[PDB]
Amino acid sequence: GERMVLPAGEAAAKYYPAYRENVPKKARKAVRPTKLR
RNA sequence: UGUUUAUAGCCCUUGUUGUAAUACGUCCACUGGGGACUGAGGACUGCGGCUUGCCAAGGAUGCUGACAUAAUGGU
Repeated sequence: GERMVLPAGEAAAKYYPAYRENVPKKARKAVRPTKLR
């Protein structure tokens, strides 16, 4: 998460405020075709 | 009024169709719908299924619209 991995003159992202921004858990819902009347 | 299938029939017993059907009881790791409430958790770990990726498998996501309002909510 340091700068050697992602070095730039502007950084990969300009600013890193606040908490870690918790990623949602990987859902297990898959879209399937609707069975119509 | 009286008799025993006749110009109606019924009952009892036995065979065949029959290994009949239906009801009831029971089970299916068989199946088709309709309605309601709930979405806690938050990278990855697991147990499974499928065929390495996928999956309804250790708790909801997806696609849209209206309003962006005093609408919802509070007093």
